[PDB]
Amino acid sequence: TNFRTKEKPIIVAARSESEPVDVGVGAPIVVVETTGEASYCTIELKSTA
Amino acid sequence: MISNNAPAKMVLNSIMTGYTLAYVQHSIYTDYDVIGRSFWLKVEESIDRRDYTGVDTFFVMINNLTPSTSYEIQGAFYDSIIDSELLEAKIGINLSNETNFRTKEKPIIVAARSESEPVDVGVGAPIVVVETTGEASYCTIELKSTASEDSEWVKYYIGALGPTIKFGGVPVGDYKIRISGQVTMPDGVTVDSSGY
Amino acid sequence: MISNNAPAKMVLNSIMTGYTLAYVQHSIYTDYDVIGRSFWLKVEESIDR
Repeated sequence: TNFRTKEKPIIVAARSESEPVDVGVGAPIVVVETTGEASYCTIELKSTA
Repeated sequence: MISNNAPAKMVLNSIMTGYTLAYVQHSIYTDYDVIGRSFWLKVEESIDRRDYTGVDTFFVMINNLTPSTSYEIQGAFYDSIIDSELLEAKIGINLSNETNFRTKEKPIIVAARSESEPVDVGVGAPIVVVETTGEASYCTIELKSTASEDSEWVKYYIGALGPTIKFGGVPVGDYKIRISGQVTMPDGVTVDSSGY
Repeated sequence: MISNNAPAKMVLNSIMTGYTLAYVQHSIYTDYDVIGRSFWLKVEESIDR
């Protein structure tokens, strides 16, 4: 029998974009492109400041 | 006489129902002469006889089931001596107790709308509120813009299925909405879908 | 001779693959003299027993 192991989810591309609202600036939303295999993923961020 | 007693009364351990595929668990067997397994699924009045020679697995897979439909199931184990004619006659076998169940409902979009909270300074981000009914382990919802026919079904919410669905981030415009259901059988490798 | 026939052909019921751990399901056994289970995983050319 032939099979294949799961792929580790890795961060391919990531960016944050805020929708331009007429009155001010909308809340930014981080858009991340990832590849891999996982039942569920946990993403954490650490400030570099 | 040859010690070919009737097989011991088989009891359905557990059953899982999906859209068209279903998980059925059956008890163990002890007679050495038993070589095959037979099952009787009764919908409305007619009964379908599904037979499987494999006995090494404590569970069987059932397909070709109409979603959102109730069924009655029976099963039995047959030896080499008992033929198929007696199987239709159901003579000389220990029939399992009849069990009733129902297939899962395909998640469909009942009502859908998008509302933006009115903030004092400007207009808040709109949130799409969708009313849906059906059964699914988790649901994936994609939207395709109607302004351009080349628009793709952009992902907007993936998660558990619920009658009340709220999500934002949708740009202002005209779009189509479609839903897809997904159910995974306890093996974790077999997954049932309700389509789009 | 001693009725030590070869064990019945074992069929892999189901297999699940992860990152490094994997689930493998195997069929039942009937011979009384069988005492152990062996497996052969072949990656590329080499096979691990």
